[PDB]
Amino acid sequence: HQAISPRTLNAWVKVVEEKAFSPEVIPMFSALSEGATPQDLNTMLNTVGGHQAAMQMLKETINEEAAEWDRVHPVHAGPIAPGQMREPRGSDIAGTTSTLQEQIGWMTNNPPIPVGEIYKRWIILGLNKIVRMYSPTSILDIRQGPKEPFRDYVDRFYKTLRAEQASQEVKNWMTETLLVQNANPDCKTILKALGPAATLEEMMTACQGVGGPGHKARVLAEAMSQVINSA
Amino acid sequence: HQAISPRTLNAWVKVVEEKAFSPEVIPMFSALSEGATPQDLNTMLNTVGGHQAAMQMLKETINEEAAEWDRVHPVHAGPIAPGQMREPRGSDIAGTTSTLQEQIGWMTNNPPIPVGEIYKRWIILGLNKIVRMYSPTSILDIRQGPKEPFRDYVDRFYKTLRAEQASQEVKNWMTETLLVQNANPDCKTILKALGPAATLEEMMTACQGVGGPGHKARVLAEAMSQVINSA
Amino acid sequence: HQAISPRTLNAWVKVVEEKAFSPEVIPMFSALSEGATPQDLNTMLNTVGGHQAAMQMLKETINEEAAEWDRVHPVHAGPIAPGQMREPRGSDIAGTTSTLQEQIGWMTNNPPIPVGEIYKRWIILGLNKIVRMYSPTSILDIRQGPKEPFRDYVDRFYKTLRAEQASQEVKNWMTETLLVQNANPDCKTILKALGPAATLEEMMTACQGVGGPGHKARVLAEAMSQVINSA
Amino acid sequence: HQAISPRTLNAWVKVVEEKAFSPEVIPMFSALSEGATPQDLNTMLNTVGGHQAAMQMLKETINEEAAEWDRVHPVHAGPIAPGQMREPRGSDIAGTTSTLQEQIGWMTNNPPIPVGEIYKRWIILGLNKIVRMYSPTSILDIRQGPKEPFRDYVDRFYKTLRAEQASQEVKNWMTETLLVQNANPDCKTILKALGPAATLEEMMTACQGVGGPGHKARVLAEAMSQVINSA
Amino acid sequence: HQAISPRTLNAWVKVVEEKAFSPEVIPMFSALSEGATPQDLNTMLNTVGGHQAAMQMLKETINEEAAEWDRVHPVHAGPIAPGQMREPRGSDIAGTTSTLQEQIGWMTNNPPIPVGEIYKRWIILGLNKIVRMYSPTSILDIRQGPKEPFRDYVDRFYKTLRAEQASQEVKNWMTETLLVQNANPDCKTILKALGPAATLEEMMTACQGVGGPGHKARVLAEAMSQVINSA
Ligand SMILES: O=P(O)(O)O[C@H]1[C@H](OP(=O)(O)O)[C@@H](OP(=O)(O)O)[C@H](OP(=O)(O)O)[C@@H](OP(=O)(O)O)[C@H]1OP(=O)(O)O
Repeated sequence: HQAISPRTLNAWVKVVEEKAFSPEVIPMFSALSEGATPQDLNTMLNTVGGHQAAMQMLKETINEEAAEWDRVHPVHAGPIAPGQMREPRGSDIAGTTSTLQEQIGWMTNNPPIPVGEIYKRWIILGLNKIVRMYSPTSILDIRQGPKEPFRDYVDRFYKTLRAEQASQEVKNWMTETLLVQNANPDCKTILKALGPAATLEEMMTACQGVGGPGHKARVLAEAMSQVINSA
Repeated sequence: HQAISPRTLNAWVKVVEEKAFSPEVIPMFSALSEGATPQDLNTMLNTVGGHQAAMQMLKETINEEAAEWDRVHPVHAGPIAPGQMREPRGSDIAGTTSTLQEQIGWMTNNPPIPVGEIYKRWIILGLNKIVRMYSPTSILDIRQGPKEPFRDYVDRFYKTLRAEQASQEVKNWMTETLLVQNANPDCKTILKALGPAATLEEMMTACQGVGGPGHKARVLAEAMSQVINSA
Repeated sequence: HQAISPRTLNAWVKVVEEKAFSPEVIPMFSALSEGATPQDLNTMLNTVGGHQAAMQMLKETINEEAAEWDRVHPVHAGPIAPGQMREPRGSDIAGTTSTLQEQIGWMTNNPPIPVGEIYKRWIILGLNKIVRMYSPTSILDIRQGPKEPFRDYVDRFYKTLRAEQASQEVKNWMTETLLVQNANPDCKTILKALGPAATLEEMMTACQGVGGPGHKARVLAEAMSQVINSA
Repeated sequence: HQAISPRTLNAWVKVVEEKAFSPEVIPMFSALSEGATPQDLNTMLNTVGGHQAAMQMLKETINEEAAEWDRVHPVHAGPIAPGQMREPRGSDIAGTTSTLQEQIGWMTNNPPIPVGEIYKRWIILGLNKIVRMYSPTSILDIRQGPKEPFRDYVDRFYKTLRAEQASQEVKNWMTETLLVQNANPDCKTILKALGPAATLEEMMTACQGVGGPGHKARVLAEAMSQVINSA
Repeated sequence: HQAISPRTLNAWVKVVEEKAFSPEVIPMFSALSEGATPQDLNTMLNTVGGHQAAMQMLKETINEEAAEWDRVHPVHAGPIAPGQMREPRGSDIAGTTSTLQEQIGWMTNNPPIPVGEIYKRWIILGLNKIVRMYSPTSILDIRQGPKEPFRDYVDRFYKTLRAEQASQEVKNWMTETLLVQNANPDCKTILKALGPAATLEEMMTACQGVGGPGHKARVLAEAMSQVINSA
């Protein structure tokens, strides 16, 4: 038995966190899981932080693969044998309903049953599906909607920034730069009307009125003022 | 067995209520629960008042750690009569399906199984996740939305006040200082138009028409008249 | 032997990377290494990515502590074969010249020798020294010197960016918003006159002459012309 | 023993030279070394031409992995002569202190010790580190410093060209189109005034005085004359 | 054996940290180490924090004294097993190659060998040399060089402040009242023009160009304009 080492698992986690789910994660995984048991592969998968939608898609793909294996490979009545090794099922290959001893026995039996390799193939199918379909979210993509309240936008921005992979200084710089930048024009003009030294609460109070009756009437009157004056 | 004392439990409760879930709770916990059985740790956790979201995240982390323990650690189906002590499961370490005597036996038998230490590590992981992800709400954060009715804002304000950790006089001071200050400009203009001695019912009646047809027509007409008289 | 779990080790790594070496790492380490062997502690220390200066200072502190332990504690001349084990030394406590079985034997023998606890104390002393003395480097701190060539500053910036913990999109935004901003005034004037659409190669070509005879003559002539025109 | 074929090894060398150390080298390496002994992997690594810094980082990563393997895996005191082989160490897995026969015995014995697979994992970790941190040098990146003498820049350019992978005609075209282009403005002015037919010796003679007292005085006088004539 | 008490050792540490290495440390040391073994003397010396240069000079003096003792005192060839002990050497007196039991036996045997007294004399000679030749560094002595970049001076200032023995509030006050004051005139002019409310990053940005072509040209132009206007 050669269980996955802390350095290898950490390298896998850093690869996933640095490349998000770019295609380059597919080779790295295959390179960091050679000879791995299904338990080691499950440890690799469960240690990933974030990307909950991607892991959900991966779990769905693994479940479909296990169901297909169960369909194609029938169960046996289970007669006793001198070796008495039960035939693995989809859950056994996925490691959900099997122990490390059972996986090792299957992998080192004669003839061998490479449950680890089948599970790797399932995980690679899921990873390819993730690469095709999943697009990671970023603090750079958090923009205020045309009618979204400024408080809701600030809450979304801070929720995304809390899960962002960056240092605290970088996160403070992101707050100083992108929050006002990615606001909608109605709130952005008010924010620019305020000084650059305004604290968060002052911006919240300033934009608390955007989309209300008073602000709507004020902007409508300001727009009509130009057309009246030009006439 | 030195169970947790009422003084230590009370001190933990005050630490949680005073520092919300700032990083400072992690040392205090580690200092107030050394040598504690999983039952004592559960008693410490369940005594926390409020912070239901943080408690939910902590429970999710604890369940994840227990599931990972169950996955990695196999369960033997053969009972042994000499030294009859079952191997703890994840829920047994978490104290959900284990008794105090069983936890003491695990913490005392040779070789020791530090169920309390493992549970404490799981709780610390959950607390670190809470510190990273959880932001407690305060009465200072209850602001009226631009399109939110004043009655709904008042209901939210009083619901948050009822859960605020403060004395009654402080709560009345917050009611008299923050309810009008943290309202949207459309309602705040009407509230300032009313006298400072206006009651809650008068304040609600005055703002009952904000966002309605009459109030919107009135503000639009006021803005139009201002810009027309400017010309 | 309750060896450190993959999730605990990964959580330690993320704590170190997220908090750099702020004091908050000290409570986490103590909470994540309770009951750990010197081998486990060395595994936690060796898995830290980056912060080479901090790890060097930690290793120096550990070496001083081991040397002091060796100075205070003398060796024994005659080994006791029956029912006795070798007395640990500084390197044995630090795990450099010790095996996991020997460490477990020391912690399990009566009377116990808490080699893990002594090593934890040494590591905490080193971590406190790091917190006092070490300041991490950031991409935000990379600024062009008054006389530094623009190529050298760009090389330093890109090295720090490659070492930075961030997503690729965030790194691209960092390059787009930090490289020109943190340049010196002599290069910043040319970069701003070049336009926002300029590429990196165009920017380096435009600043290739800053500090050369022609650039110095040109800026001196501009200043002289201004002061003569004022006269 | 399926030793690496000359065509496979040459294809690996061409992959490394063509792609530098882009991520694409990782899938190819794993594809070209599957089933390889540590000796074959060492032959693959040692045949790489150039990229001395990248090979140094790879060797450092391999050394760290071997040291960690030695730390985790203790040695055995008493050798077993009948029907047993020496347990591999970090250097044995890396192939530094191991022979091909011992490697084949390890990957063939029951239970197998996949020394080739472990060494492949270490090399893949090093390659990932290279991909993250290493940027290859190119003749296109050789530029004259603002105060660098033209002779030194020409020497650097010709050294890089000698190290460049290109045909002799292509290298001549690079000399004819890149040396003058990537010179600093002070030298570029003189080179352009010299004419396209100027030889290398003529260009180096013409720029021999850039940065000297006479050249600086002349350029300062030209700028001063321009600004005085404007007045 | 009257080993040095924790209060005595801590008092010695406070004496060194308060008086730096003024002559006053010599009477205190002799008063705080009377009757001490070489081990206690080494514990007193090694616990001193900071003053690395002074400790280096002290160790050099101790090594010189040990070498002179070894030169003057020859070794003995034939050991005397019954009723005799090894004759101390220079390193034995210094405690480097001696154990506490041997030191006590030397200071107790008849005739006594005052290894503690000899080592005290050596340490006193080293301390006298330190008082004569060593001057401690202070945050008050950190000044910007006439040509030193402002960033380098800020880095030196913050390193010295981190190494300074003061409270955090005192360190903040030192930063607020010493950084600008001890800057060179070229940077001080810009810092004063920036205003007292300027932040550290703003101050570094404002002084990023001092010593560059533009700043030199501008100051030369200002001086030239002044003298021309006088004419
Ligand atoms: O606030 P209400 O009195 O109930 O009227 C609203 C309002 O239209 P007006 O302010 O022009 O009267 C909305 O404007 P927004 O707040 O969304 O900007 C509009 O929504 P849209 O202009 O975006 O479509 C919506 O619907 P609609 O104009 O289609 O009628 C309309 O609702 P009602 O007049 O039906 O109540």
